[PDB]
Amino acid sequence: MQNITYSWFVQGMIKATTDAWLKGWDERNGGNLTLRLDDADIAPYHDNFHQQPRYIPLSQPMPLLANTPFIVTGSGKFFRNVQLDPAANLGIVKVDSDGAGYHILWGLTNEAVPTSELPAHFLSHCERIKATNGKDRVIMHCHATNLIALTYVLENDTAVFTRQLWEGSTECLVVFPDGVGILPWMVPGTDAIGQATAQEMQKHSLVLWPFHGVFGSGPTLDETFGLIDTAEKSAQVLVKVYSMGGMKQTISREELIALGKRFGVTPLASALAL
Amino acid sequence: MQNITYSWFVQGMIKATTDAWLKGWDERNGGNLTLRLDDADIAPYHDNFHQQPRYIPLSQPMPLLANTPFIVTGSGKFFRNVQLDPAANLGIVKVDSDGAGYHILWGLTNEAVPTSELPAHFLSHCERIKATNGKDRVIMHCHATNLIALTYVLENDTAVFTRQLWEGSTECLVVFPDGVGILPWMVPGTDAIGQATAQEMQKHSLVLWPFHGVFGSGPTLDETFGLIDTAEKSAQVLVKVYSMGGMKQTISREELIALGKRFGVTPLASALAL
Amino acid sequence: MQNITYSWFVQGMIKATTDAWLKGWDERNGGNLTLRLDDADIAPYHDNFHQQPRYIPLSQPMPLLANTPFIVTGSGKFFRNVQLDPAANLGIVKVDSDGAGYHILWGLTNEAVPTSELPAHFLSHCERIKATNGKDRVIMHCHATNLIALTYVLENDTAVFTRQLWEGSTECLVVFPDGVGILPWMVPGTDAIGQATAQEMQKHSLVLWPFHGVFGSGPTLDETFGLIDTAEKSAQVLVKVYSMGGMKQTISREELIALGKRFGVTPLASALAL
Amino acid sequence: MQNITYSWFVQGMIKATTDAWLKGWDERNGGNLTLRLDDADIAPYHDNFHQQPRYIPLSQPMPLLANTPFIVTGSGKFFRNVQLDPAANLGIVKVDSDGAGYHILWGLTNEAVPTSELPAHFLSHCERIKATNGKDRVIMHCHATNLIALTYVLENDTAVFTRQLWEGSTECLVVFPDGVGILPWMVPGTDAIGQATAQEMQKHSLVLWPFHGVFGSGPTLDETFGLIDTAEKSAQVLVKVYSMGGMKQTISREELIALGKRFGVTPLASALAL
Amino acid sequence: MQNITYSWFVQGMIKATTDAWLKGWDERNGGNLTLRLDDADIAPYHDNFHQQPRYIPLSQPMPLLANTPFIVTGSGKFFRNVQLDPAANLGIVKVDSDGAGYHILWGLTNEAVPTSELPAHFLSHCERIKATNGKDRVIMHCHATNLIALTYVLENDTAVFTRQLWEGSTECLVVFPDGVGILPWMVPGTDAIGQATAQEMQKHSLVLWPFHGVFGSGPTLDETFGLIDTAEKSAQVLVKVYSMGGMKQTISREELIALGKRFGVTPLASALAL
Amino acid sequence: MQNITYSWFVQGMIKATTDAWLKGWDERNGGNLTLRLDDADIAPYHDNFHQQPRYIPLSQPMPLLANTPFIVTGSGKFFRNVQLDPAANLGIVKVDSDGAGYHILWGLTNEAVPTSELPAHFLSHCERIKATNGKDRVIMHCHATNLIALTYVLENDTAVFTRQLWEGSTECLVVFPDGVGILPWMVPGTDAIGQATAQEMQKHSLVLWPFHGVFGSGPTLDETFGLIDTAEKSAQVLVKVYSMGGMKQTISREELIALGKRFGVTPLASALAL
Amino acid sequence: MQNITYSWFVQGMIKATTDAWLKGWDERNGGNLTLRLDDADIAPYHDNFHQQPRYIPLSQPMPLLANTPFIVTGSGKFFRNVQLDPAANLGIVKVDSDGAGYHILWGLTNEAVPTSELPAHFLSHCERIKATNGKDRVIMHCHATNLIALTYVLENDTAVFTRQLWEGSTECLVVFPDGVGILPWMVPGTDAIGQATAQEMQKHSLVLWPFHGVFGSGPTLDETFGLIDTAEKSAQVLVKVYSMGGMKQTISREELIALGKRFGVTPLASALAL
Ligand SMILES: [Zn+2]
Ligand SMILES: [Zn+2]
Ligand SMILES: [Zn+2]
Ligand SMILES: [Zn+2]
Ligand SMILES: [Zn+2]
Ligand SMILES: [Zn+2]
Ligand SMILES: [Zn+2]
Repeated sequence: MQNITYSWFVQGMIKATTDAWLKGWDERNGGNLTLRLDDADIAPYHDNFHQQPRYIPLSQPMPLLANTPFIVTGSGKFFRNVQLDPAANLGIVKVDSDGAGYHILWGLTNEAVPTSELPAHFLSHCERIKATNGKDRVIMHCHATNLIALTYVLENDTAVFTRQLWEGSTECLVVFPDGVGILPWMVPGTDAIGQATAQEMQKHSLVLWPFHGVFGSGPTLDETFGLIDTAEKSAQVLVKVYSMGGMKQTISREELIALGKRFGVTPLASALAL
Repeated sequence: MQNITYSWFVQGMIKATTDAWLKGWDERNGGNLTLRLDDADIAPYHDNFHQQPRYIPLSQPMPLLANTPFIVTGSGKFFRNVQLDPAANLGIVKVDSDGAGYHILWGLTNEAVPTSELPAHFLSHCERIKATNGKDRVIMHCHATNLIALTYVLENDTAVFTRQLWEGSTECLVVFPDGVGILPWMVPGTDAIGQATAQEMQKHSLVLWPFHGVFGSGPTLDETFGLIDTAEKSAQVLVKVYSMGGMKQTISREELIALGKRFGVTPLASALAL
Repeated sequence: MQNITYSWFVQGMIKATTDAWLKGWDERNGGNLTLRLDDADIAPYHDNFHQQPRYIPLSQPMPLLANTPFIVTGSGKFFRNVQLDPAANLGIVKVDSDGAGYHILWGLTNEAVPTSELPAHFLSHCERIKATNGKDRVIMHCHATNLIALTYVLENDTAVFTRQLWEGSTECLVVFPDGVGILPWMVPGTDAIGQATAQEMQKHSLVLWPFHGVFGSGPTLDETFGLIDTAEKSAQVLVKVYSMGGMKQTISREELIALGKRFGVTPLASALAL
Repeated sequence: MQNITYSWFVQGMIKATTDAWLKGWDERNGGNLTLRLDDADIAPYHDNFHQQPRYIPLSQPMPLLANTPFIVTGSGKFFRNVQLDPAANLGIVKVDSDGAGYHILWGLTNEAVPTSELPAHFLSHCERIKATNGKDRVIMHCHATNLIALTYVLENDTAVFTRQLWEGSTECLVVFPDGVGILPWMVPGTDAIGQATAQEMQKHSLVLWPFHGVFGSGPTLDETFGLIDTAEKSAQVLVKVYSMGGMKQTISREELIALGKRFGVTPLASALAL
Repeated sequence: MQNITYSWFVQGMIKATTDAWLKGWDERNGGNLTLRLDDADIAPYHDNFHQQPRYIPLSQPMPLLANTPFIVTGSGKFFRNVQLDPAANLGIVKVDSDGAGYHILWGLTNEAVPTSELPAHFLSHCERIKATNGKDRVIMHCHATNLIALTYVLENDTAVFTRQLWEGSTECLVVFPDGVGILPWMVPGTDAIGQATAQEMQKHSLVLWPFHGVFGSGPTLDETFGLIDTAEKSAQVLVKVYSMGGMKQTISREELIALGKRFGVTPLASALAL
Repeated sequence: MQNITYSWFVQGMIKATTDAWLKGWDERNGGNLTLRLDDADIAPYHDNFHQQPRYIPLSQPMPLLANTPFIVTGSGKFFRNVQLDPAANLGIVKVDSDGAGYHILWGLTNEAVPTSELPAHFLSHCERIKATNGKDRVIMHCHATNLIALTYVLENDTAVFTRQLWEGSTECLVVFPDGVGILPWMVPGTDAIGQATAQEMQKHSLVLWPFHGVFGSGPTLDETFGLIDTAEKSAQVLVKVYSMGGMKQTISREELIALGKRFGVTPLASALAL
Repeated sequence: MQNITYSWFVQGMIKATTDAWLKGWDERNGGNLTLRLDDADIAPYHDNFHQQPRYIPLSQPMPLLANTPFIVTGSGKFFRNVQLDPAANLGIVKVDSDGAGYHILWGLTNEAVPTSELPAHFLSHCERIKATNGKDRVIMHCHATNLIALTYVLENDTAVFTRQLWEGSTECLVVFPDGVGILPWMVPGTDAIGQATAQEMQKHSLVLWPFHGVFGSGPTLDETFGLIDTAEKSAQVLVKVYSMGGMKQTISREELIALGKRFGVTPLASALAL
């Protein structure tokens, strides 16, 4: 069989992390990415797996993810280095029969282990799975520059932040009509911040971590990266506007509503109501 | 036998200088990089060494560095060109038995010499070796754009500056808990500034040269580049924030303290006190 | 004999124009580059020359440039494409024995011609040849973004502007101690702007064209590009500083003097007595 | 971004050709090497590819190789020089959608073309792909000195030759249990010899060209070089033995059979029968 | 602490295998090397060990080697590749408290395991330890070219072979006065061939495996390599002599005896008696 | 302008003489090498030339070599040292306008002179220039080991020897279809041997000096070295074959003819009608 | 003051022993080298000398060597290791005021002593000093492979052996016209062999020790190594010839006489009247 590093998902992971690194969203080891795969995706590469896969317990039972394989970025790993050493920076893990832990089937060579925001990722995956009926398969976290900067000047309010981002680029309301969830600052790499994020994932495909980064969910690598890139693009436009003195004009609520009606999507009411 | 140009350290140097260039931190020949190697690293390449190495007396003798080899960037060399002609822009030097000078074993072709800031590097290498018990092996200087810009608007005070950078990105306190040392502006290339920088290196892994650049130390090329990139990323976020009118909210002291405990690290007290 | 496209000068031209494009200094067909070569440089490529070199009369004869060959960028050509087809975008021309005109020995295919500014370039090359005793060999014009932006906010005075750029990065005084000449806005492409620029070139290696771009001169492609890149980097830093409210501190007048002293260079006096 | 000259496959090619050169198996431009890559291998280096790849019609269409990339040695190129200028001596080619020809994406500078024996390589690649179910990726030809010398004193018979080589070193039967195919002398570079070699490749991983050289196939550069080196080592031992008067004792058939069972491998029956 | 790859023993292993590869004694994965270390040698590098060392049972109990650490070459590994990837090709193993098996403390990355002639090495180590009172610490196997060739024309007799080798170079009797043991051909990588070799190791520091290679033991890496190199050198001289028609004259028994007396060593009686 | 030592011709000279030394063809001061350059080659290195070029009168004037520059090996110089000090062992000479003598423009330090055979070389360069219409630029003499050995066992006849070498490696007829000229043994260093060699050069690119060495001519350093290396490789194969008892089979007379036909070359007729 | 490790003589010693190791002439610790220096040579490094030089009483006083300094190889040292640690393998010794003993001024660390044969060397140095009017300064002993092999097949007679070696390569008669002295086999390290060798040194610059090695003397390291290399090259050619059945043709007695006359040297008469 073909080498697993040449698979669609491994190549996709390389592409997403590499593009993110070039965007300037992932300095050092900042950010992480997890993709939910199907048994059939990895079945072809059984001969590539470690002969004695490492098992690592899971922070809290996640029955819904039992026997579910994921390709993930490693803890403390650089998005910049993914492209040339995939196995060292990426790993394929599989939650066991009862979601108690997982085995590292491939990659994460040299005692490496999955990302430290993993308990956060799995929790959000579970919620996005129910919220989107199994359609969302990607959870991506990165340090989107402008989005971060905005968390220091905009009221950390979901409705307020969502509305500004919708205003920052015409298609934002269409790309993320459910809005963006904003959590209060919280210590990272914790079951706690993972819980809260997962809770926001029930209501939004996008979640902001003030003074830190963004969390996005989507059906595919491109759609997810695209989701984040759209919000960051709006944020980038907003940063320039604010820096110039603020909005002289912008998209009106009636207009935002008309936009929603046209693309047959229903905008977060609270944000829409401003 | 493989050419030394294909060794891990030559490739590493190419990578670091190339990335910093693409970042826009090294216009013209600004910046420099020195990496401490082990004789075992260069032993395979005896055949690539200059038959009669050019000797270069070291201003201040550095016995601590005796018989130690380094790969360094050249004087008057462009980071942008390193990838194009490694031997012309890089050089491997070895400090003699009593650290009175060094021989250029490889590179630095057409009578080129090491970075003029080399002695300053050596001083800091010595202080970092003692401070980290020989773990640190890299000294990197570059003109990180936003970090530079901030030295014109923030109080050139170690505690204040460190506190703002910690605030600029959640990860900063964990990446550089020892904070950032800020020297007063000084004529570059002098023994004075090298002395003062080395002084600061005793307390910090990061040192700022107002209206000029940054100085970083770390165990590997990636960790040091990563260290600088993290600080520069925070600085970039701060520049946007300040440009928008300043912080409305930020990470709290108590939060910064919690962060410190969560990652088993002790934050520069003076910076926390703020 | 390798193809001329592989020659150091054709490759250097590609590198410079490409780097400039990647910098954002050469949108559309903005900018141009001319490099003075020696006959020995192009001698080995007689096989690559055009059988019937085309001839073009020089409006104003350049006697001091008699029999002098140059590699130049074409008129209407995009810096971005130079790398996609060197011969189509670049051309090697040789002024005849009496400086009456030149022959297009290579490149400039499809009947393309040198930059319509070749005559202005020639005028400055002359002034620089005299000013540097034949060391300067390059004239480069590009639309350096931040330098342009600053011409809308800073006094368009050689002394004031020079002072700011020196302050924007420690190395600037050392790189261009003669300062930067600032002409008043003028219609591009006129013998007047060419004459005025040439006049400024007698005193400065860098000349600014308000609301338009920069003009630089130097001994090699890297040095000239490096010169411009250094000024643009300082400008970039200044734009951020001004955007944040202005300098809280900067390099003192006395410090700049010390810097000059140390590197054995004499700074434009006017810039230090504002 | 790292230059493709530093990729694992370019370095691998440099290593193999350099080692064979040092072995004395590749005088002048004798010998050639082709390695089948995956699009994922060259995908990171899009920026190093020729803007408008030169297309080269393939004599015999090879649909099995459609859209497949290879790194190959050039025609008229010296193995000894590969390490000195990779781009000049090596080239990356990609077979078009229907295997009618290929485009040269990188290398083979100054209008150089792939080894003239390329079509022969492609034929064998096809037979080895089928024979090993896509495991083999390398086809290497060189003038192994002792193997050549033996073709003048040993009966040019597959069974006989294989038996002697197995006897020349204990490890041989385990390294090449399928034996060595011996073709009759044939004019090189012909479609005839490429056809016959490919034929033999269906049964053996090693093929001898009397009074000329050896042809080997394997999964990786090292395994193929290693395969050839093993046969050549045995041949070298045999040359010394014959030169001393011949074998007094040797490995027995029954012993060769035991060896075969011990390592779970089935020896070419005809060779064992002897 | 210092990285283990920079230790004396790791560097020694690299040197021995590399020199052996250059000698032409180790094609492909031919040959193996094991060195007995002391706890104190590796104690300094505890932090380099795998966090979960792999355990592998031992073919047969070896109590005498309980808690004994060794640095060994991996199975199927190339001597040629040791120099640039030590951890992948070398491994540090430690026999457990009762010599039942060992843990792979360092190296042998990527599911690699110790050499296949390991049960042979340990058995010979045990015998050489008692035979030399713990002074011998190295066991080296390689495919010494001429020694191999001679096993096909010389009577595979210890006394006979030993005598010819003594005759092949004056100092051979002084280097290996105990002679060379010659086993009958035997299937390799077996407990059997390991037993027989160990038995010969009781009487000799050198053991020949007809049509395969040599096995040597000594106090250090250099002394052992030197031992083998001396025998191979004599063998090389013998091959040329035989090829020229045989000995016209040689060292006499009286002379060999006098030689033994002078260097105060007692020559194998049987071999001496011829 | 880089130093001349880095020029392609000085580097080529180092490469050729070093490779030859590593081959065992140039013990002590055996052998010499001269390369005909073009003025454009050395023109760019006017700075590296000797202020007062030394002049040496040519016993016999070479009018056809007027104003022709060559890089040559020095008299009494060791090929092995060329790499340790190019200027000391190599020299660039230029014959004057009337071919009366030459000026030592570079190298040949400490009053060293060109090979005492420069005049013989010049004589052959002349004959080769005429024979190849100015393409051949190199004359190389070395002590090719096997070629020398064969002159003691094969008939020293151009046709017989040529036939054997063609047979020793398939490519030989194609590389040197004009065959190899064999002179009778003669005292080296005499105008007689130079005259006779030059005479053979009119017909062959390769000339043998029985019990001494080989003389080769070609367009570039690599081609000439390659030419010699090819003949020596065939010779090497022949030595082994003869040592084993002679050819049992070989390339037939008809096959050699076919080979010639295929590569569009006409083989020395005498060599095919023995 | 420069370091002695980079002195011409220390580097020369490294180069000679290293080249000899690469030649395969110095397996294990076989061979030795001593070079006679002038005080002017080592004087500049007095600062590197052992503060309290170790004295060594010499077997028998050698007034001719009074106050004479030598750089020598150590006892039991490997030629292969000299390049790795010069000070450990080499030593500079100076003969006292009355040739009674010497002081180890430099090197020979960790209690190492000069080659066990220093006195035999000294003995020959004396004879060569007288024989060549103080021109010879080097005594070198190594195990030249082919020369050794020939001592088993050629009559160990000075005249007969000398004639064959002269015949093996045209320049041998010119290089060593006084021929090669052949001693009968003798126990190495005895006063007798040293005496006998010295006696032969009065008449020859080259002495053979049957079934052991060669002994050479010359003015410089290169000339001496070159002398031995020339003889070994001839021997190498002879071994091939004899292996092919013997000389069919060779250099005639008359031709050898003409060669001698031509280069103004008088060949050992006995060798030319067999
Ligand atoms: Zn994060
Ligand atoms: Zn700087
Ligand atoms: Zn413009
Ligand atoms: Zn071939
Ligand atoms: Zn083996
Ligand atoms: Zn010669
Ligand atoms: Zn000896």
